[PDB]
Order: sequence, then C-alpha cells, then structure tokens
Amino acid sequence: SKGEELFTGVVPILVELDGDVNGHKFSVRGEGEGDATNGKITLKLICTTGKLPVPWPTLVTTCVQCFARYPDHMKRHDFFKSAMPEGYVQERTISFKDDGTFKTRAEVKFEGDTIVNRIKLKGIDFKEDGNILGHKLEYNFNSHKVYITADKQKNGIKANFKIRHNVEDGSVQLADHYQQNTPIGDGPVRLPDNHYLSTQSVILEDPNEKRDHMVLHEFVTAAGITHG
Repeated sequence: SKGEELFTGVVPILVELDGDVNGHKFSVRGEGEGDATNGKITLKLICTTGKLPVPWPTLVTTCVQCFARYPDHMKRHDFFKSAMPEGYVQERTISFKDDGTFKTRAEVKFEGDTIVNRIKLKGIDFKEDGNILGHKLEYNFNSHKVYITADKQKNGIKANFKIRHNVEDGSVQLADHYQQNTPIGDGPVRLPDNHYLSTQSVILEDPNEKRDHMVLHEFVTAAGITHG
C-alpha cells in the first residue's frame, strides 16, 4: 500500500519537543533524515531554551519508528508505515525505577516531503539529586528489544520495553517504557502479529557546536516472526 511507498528513499526528519520536568520548561528542535531501507535514522537535537534540565540519553526514545528496516516477509506487520501519510499518535509512559516518571504524547505525520514528530513531555516526582536531575547518566546508549503487539480494540498497537541507562558509577538506571500508537487518519491500517524491534543507538557530539545538543544515530531492525 501507500506509506511503504514513501520510505523508499531518504526522508527528512524534523523534531519539535516541548517539555516540563519538575517545572523546568525546555524545548528541543532537531534536524535529520531517515532511511528505513537500511534501518537508519540520523538526528541532531538542540536545546533552544538553553541548558537541558535532564540528561540527553533520557530523551532518545522520545525524540520515528516508521524508519525501521522490516524484512520483506514481515512488511505486512509494519503498522508505522501503513498509517504514515496521515500519521500516527505515539503515547508513552516512562517510569524511572527510583525516580520520577515521564508522560509523552506525540504526533508523527507527513508534512510534505518531510517527516514531522511533534512531542509533548511532562515528567514529575523527580529527585533533585537523583541520576536524572543530577546528570549522573553516561553519555552513551545501549541496545534493546522493543516488543510490539497489536491493539485491536484501539485499531493501533502497543509496545513495551526496558531502557538500560548506564550510571557514572557502573550501576544502571532503568526506564520502563509503556507505549501505545493509534493512527490519526480514518483508514485501514495494518495491525501486526507479535514481533519486536532490535535497536542499536549511538550518541555523539559536534565539536564545533556551542549549544546544548546531542547527535543521535539509530539502526533498528524488526524481527520475531518466521511466517511459518
């Protein structure tokens, strides 16, 4: 169908985040491009309000899963691309184990020849000396499995996963991710069989950049289904 026809080449990405964490109001704007044909996503995210009140690794999951590499036999389970022309709504609850929680609502839609991901984030109950508000998380990212299961009742999908953050002392700050995606258009989308996304990420910096920013590389590939 359509949707999958749009991600055949490189598609620009624009990210707009407006956040409130414990009263800290910030805004992130990022630029990049996507390439589902290989699993690739490239973003540069800048904090336009100044210094980010939280570590950048906390915002990776929040700041485009339609750019995943689905194998041919599993393309009938690509919910993200099937709903894309109109877009989808990505809702998330992120529960940091020993600290506050994030609540995010995003609209990921097509704005012309550009993929736009507009997010609203509100986190509360954070420790002023925790690993999040204390900036004790390492500046790298791990590899994780994103478990995607269909949600027939809402004509969408739900996904769950566990986000290993490395802390400066060699411990791990767990961010438990609960997610649900619902299409914005009034159309027939593909509800998938149970599968997962094997994700590899890379967090870098730009040496010539004086702004609070993060450069995010994403390589995600879907698996978990042998048709039979």
